[PDB]
Formats: sequence, structure tokens, C-alpha cells
Amino acid sequence: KVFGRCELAAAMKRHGLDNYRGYSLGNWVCAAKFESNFNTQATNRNTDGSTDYGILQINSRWWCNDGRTPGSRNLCNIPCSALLSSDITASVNCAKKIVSDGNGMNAWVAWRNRCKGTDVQAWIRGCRL
Repeated sequence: KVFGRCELAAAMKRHGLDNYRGYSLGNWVCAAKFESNFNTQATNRNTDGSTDYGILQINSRWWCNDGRTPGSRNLCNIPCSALLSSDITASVNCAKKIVSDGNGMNAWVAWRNRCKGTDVQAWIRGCRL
């Protein structure tokens, strides 16, 4: 799936991401834009032999089981294919575990480079929900 901006904002609002651990909804939409281009099937292979999956590009070395990444954890307790579903439930559920760690949203590099400290409010403006 490729989500529309306001389609995704409504979706993540319903999943309770607005102000989750002090991060306004705008930063979740911004993160998704620069991580995946709102593409729910997005995948990225890194040279180290892990893979980043889905709408939020969650990493296989720590968060999900891929069956292909050596010496790995799956802290979100999922198969990594679940992060490629058209429904964002699994990705939001795992991301909530990520931002609860102490590093916060700095876990996502695209957030860190293109969203952090900007007017993230712009990413939910012109939407109903």
C-alpha cells in the first residue's frame, strides 16, 4: 500500500500515537514520509546483512525475526513480514516498544535528519482528524 498523508495521520491517531511518549502526531507522519515515502511494502537491505521493514523501516537485527539475520534479537516478538502488511497495527505496536527505550525517536535516522526540531505540525495540517 501507499498511504496518503492524512489517511496515515488518521490511522496513527486511532492507534494512539499522538503525543505518545511526548512525540506529537506530526513527527510520526514526518518520520514515515522520509523513512518509507508512506510505502507499507518498503524494504531496505544494509551491508551488515540486516534489513529494515515497512512504513517505519524497523530493523531486523533488534526488533523482528527475519530468519536471515545472524545472531539477532526480536524484541517486538514478531515475524518481520508482519511489518509489510497493508494494515499498520504491527508496525505501530513495535514502534511503541522502540520509543519507550530512552533514545526515543532518534532510533529512526530519517526522523533525526529531516524532522527533529522542525515545524512538524505542518504534517497534519489540511487533514480532518
